[PDB]
Amino acid sequence: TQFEERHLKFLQQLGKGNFGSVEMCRYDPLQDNTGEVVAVKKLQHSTEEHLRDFEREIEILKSLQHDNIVKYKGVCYSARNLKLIMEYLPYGSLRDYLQKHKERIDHIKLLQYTSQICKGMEYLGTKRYIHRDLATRNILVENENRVKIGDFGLTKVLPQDKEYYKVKEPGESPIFWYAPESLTESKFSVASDVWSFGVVLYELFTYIEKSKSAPAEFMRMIGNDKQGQMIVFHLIELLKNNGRLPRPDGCPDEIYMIMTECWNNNVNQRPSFRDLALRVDQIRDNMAG
Ligand SMILES: Cc1cnc(Nc2ccc(N3CCN(C)CC3)cc2)nc1Nc1cccc(S(=O)(=O)NC(C)(C)C)c1
Ligand SMILES: Cc1cnc(Nc2ccc(N3CCN(C)CC3)cc2)nc1Nc1cccc(S(=O)(=O)NC(C)(C)C)c1
Ligand SMILES: [Cl-]
Ligand SMILES: [Zn+2]
Repeated sequence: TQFEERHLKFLQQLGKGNFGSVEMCRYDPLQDNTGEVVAVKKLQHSTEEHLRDFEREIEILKSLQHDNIVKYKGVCYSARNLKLIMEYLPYGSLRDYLQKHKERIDHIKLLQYTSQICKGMEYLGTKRYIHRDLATRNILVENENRVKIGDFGLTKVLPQDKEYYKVKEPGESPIFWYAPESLTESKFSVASDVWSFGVVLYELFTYIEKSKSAPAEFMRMIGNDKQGQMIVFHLIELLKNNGRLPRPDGCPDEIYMIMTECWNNNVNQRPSFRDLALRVDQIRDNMAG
């Protein structure tokens, strides 16, 4: 569908990166506040080089149709301040949702979200797309039973002849948990996306930790703000466990085994998303029956 810039009413700013920003807006052509609340992505700097990259991102999202991938609604043109219109997911990032509503999340629920991430990611690989920044930050919550991969700003299309994508520039990327070959050789692949998911899996089973323990006790103790404090906690746990991520308290051995496998140093020795989803689904079925 088509959208007119003048009918987009600003409500709240959701996120700000170095290249773009996402705002919570109402598309109100009737001018009576009855309009639909949408998520709007815009460029921080409007240049031909930035517009070409944004157009590639829009074309990637438009080509994706899956239950665990944020819905594309349309675009907002002018000539040339291009804006991407998406559905608004009200519960925000999985990172924030887990911390705010841990009291109502159990292992059956964490596994449901895990399967959903895995399925969304396997669909991504189907189109030969590399996410490059899979995080609990960009996995968003529609409701208590559905999560979606909500940002594709760093998504690359794999060359037909190669199984990796080499980024020939360091850049100011929000990527933190680099796979060994992405840091050393700048190579991004499905295997590096699998590395990124292992960390996501670890975080999920960390936020669930019963009450007042290690993740809650840390966030209390610190005398600063948010977002960057969560990596500080993980860096401490990593430092306490000889450089390798520990098994979160209460985490089943089966899920830790999956974490471990995703963190294999060798590219070709990491599990696939399809098999990961199938494995997670078996664990969930055994918990129920
Ligand atoms: C496409 C989309 C749909 N719904 C929502 N919902 C949303 C997201 C974040 C919040 N947070 C913002 C921060 N905090 C104060 C709590 C609420 C709330 C709702 N967000 C969407 N996109 C999005 C919003 C913020 C951040 C991200 S992002 O993926 O981290 N990437 C950039 C834009 C920051 C670079 C993506
Ligand atoms: C953004 C960033 C930039 N440089 C480095 N360098 C780095 C960090 C730790 C090591 N370690 C790994 C563990 N080992 C026991 C000692 C050296 C080596 C290089 N790390 C960064 N992030 C990061 C921090 C902690 C862990 C991880 S990671 O996701 O485990 N991936 C790496 C270490 C294989 C790259 C990534
Ligand atoms: Cl400590
Ligand atoms: Zn610029």
